[PDB]
Amino acid sequence: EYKDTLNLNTTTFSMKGNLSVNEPKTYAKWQEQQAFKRMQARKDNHGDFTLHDGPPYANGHLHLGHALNKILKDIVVKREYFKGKKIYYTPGWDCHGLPIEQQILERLEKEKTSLENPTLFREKCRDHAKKFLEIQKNEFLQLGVLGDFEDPYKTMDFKFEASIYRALVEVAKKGLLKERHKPIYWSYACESALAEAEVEYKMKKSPSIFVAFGLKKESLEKLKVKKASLVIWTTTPWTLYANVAIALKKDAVYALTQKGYLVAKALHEKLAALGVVDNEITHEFNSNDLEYLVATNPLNQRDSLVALGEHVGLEDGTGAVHTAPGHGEEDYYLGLRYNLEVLMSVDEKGCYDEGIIHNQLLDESYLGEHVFKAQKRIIEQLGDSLLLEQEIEHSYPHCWRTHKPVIYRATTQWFILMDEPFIQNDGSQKTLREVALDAIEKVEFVPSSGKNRLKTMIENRPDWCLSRQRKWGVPLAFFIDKRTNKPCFESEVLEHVANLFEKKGCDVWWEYSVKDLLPPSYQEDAKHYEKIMHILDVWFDSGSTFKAVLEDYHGEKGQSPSDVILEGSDQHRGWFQSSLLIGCVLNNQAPFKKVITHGFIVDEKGEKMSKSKGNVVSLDKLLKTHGSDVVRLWVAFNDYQNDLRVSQTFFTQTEQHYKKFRNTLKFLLANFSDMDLKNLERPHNFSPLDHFMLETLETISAGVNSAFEEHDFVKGLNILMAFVTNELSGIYLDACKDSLYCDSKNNEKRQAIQMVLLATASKLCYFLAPILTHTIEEVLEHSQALRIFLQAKDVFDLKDISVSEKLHLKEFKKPENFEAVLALRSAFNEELDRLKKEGVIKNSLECAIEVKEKALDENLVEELLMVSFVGIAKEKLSETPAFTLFKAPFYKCPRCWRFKSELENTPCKRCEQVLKER
Ligand SMILES: [Zn+2]
Repeated sequence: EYKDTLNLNTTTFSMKGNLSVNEPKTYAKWQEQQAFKRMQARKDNHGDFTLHDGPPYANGHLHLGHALNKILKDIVVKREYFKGKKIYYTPGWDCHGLPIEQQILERLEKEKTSLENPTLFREKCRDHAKKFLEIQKNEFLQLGVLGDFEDPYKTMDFKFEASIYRALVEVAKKGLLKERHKPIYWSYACESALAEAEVEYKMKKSPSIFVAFGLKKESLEKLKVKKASLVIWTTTPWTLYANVAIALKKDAVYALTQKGYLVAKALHEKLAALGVVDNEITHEFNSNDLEYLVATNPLNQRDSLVALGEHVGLEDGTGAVHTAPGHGEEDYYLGLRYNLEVLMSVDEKGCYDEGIIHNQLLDESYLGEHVFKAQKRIIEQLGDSLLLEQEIEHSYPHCWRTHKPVIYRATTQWFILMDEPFIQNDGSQKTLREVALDAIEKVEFVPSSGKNRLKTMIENRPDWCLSRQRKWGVPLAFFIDKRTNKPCFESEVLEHVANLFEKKGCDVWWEYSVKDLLPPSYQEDAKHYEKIMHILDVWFDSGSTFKAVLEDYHGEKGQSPSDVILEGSDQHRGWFQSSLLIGCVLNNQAPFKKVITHGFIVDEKGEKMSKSKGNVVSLDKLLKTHGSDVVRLWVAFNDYQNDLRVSQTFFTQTEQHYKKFRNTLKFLLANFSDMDLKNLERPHNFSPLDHFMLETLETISAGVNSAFEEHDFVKGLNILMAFVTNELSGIYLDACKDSLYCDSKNNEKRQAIQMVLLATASKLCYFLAPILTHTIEEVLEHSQALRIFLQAKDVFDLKDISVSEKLHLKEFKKPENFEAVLALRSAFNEELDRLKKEGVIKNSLECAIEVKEKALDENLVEELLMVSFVGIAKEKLSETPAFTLFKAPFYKCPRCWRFKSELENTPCKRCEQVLKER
């Protein structure tokens, strides 16, 4: 055996990643050495790139969805860094979010206690946010992400609270912040108002009842019938107490049945089929003639006005709608239109209050009962007026914080108005809805489809309720002047308070007297002013991050508008929309130029992960099992715009891809490890195969770069993997192994191969660096030749190199064309496959080929087909229109194993010379 006379060609870079052990060391080093600050300080930075982090709640450990999000951000930011830009990426945390306060409250309830002191409760919430911000920060670093994690933004910083308040001041001074009284979403479970982003729709069972309201004697006399009762359909028996009207569709036909029921003619057939009313119609009336008749509520005997409603539908129900201004927004406006009572005797806890007694709306026995709990008894009380009871399922609004169903209560709250013209920064006049719709058209969405989701919501959304009733957050800190009963928006007052918040934070709103909160010049008038104590919607706070982070730091944490924001596609309903709206108030544009979205992490079945469902995979477990580089590759190598399913099969597949990349890098490093570095300084005579590989490398590099530019990491990785698998491994490394292992170290053709391998490794490192950063750091650590060739101490010194310049290639060189020779290779491999099956030969190297097409380069044919001889021999094995195959007319060389030896067990001519080398 001559095995030990070959070139060793080994590298210290290991085939095994040992990721669990090695990655923590890399990430710990990047922290100690301040790699992100070093990236920002890079002297040759050219151009700038800002990614503005949307703030996760400072509560709980990270889940897989957080890791997906931060990994994608990291790939995007690293790509821009390696392109040569100065990067701005300050991660941040939402410290005032409802989860923080809900968690504290649940703990106190679990501990059989409560905390009623505002300053101390706020302190406990801050302490909780501090704890989980640190935990999450360290968990994010364990993913190998780089950003300003040592100087994150935090909504609970006093400066940040002031920035939020100053954003609210801008809204107020532009005339868009106004008090309104109307029914809105009300969470009884947390005694607070809420808006759309705080609601989760869930299917819920409900009573579904048809109720007769008999017309009064005098109305029957006017209509000229003996009996008539309008039938209403409702899923909310709990609001029947607050009925003031029955609304009909204008200019529509109502049918009166033989038994005396009055319903829309258009719905009679359906209603009679349900058994709600009898089948025989006796009279038809126009709704215009029914308006101003009066009926009797069967629940409490009160009058109910027959009214005409705008757009009463005839698709469901009966065409007659029980109208309760206190509990329905459309109902409210109809009530006001007819100057009717707004009956609302349900308290902040969702219970009937003394109003039902005072106004005789409902029996005293209901006092203190929760509206949903009373419904069964209410339905029983309806007696013969209940024509049909069903149970249905419908999509119903739930308070996301408490998971409980919401109700609606007429209440006075603060709103940002959507359809109120305001003065634009350019002097024109537009509503916030108009500005937001204009703004969206100037934003790039990835996927494109995301634009339509947000646009539709902005087209449809109502005024935004800002005021909340809770124990933690930023106060809506304005004074009401008791002399005018209106808010004080005087600049000197607002700036005074904002300044106090900047220095001391918002605890002063609770602790200071009105006098102390006012400027010196108002203190005489302190007695006239009373604090608003409502808390701001935290969706407003987070929608203000652009102002608090990008604008208020004047560019030091990135530009406003940001270049990119990147979050879950559920943020169209959340942070994207709130940030859009606040940006449109302040700047009349979006505070972002581009939105990239990802889907959710789900189980192998595609279902969402829940503790209850038992299908939760912890991030900790995933990372320990596979390592961060594998998890990162799994993100990048998949369709992250849609849901990503966690299963063993998919992780196994990603592991196989990681292995192929790592094994290829190892082979390259091993095979240029012995090259004298003096080769870097000179041109080489490259072979046709060398040139084909370099030209291929250039073509695929352009393709990967294009795919990565459009955030299509799957497309780019498939290009890279095909190049690695097919042209590089399949063709180039197979052809070059004989030279690499068996040629003299002095051999010029070998040195030229090494230079190609060096260029190839260089491009692999550049394109993989955003994704497998730890692994490429490790590559460079193990390869002095790569560090010198790339002029890089470490991964942060990588740049997109010009292989042409680095290899001294000639500008006019005509590209190779390997179509003919590759077609011959394919045909030969097909033939060889068949012969192997027949047991005729075991290896291509056992063969000689005589090619019919004499145009082809014979050295190249030998390399690509891996035969031992090109030309005619004696023992024919097979023939085709293209070529004849024969047994090679030589012995197997004991050293290189090619059939090129004239004598048995004797080194071939090449090998003899290398063995004798002095
Ligand atoms: Zn040999």
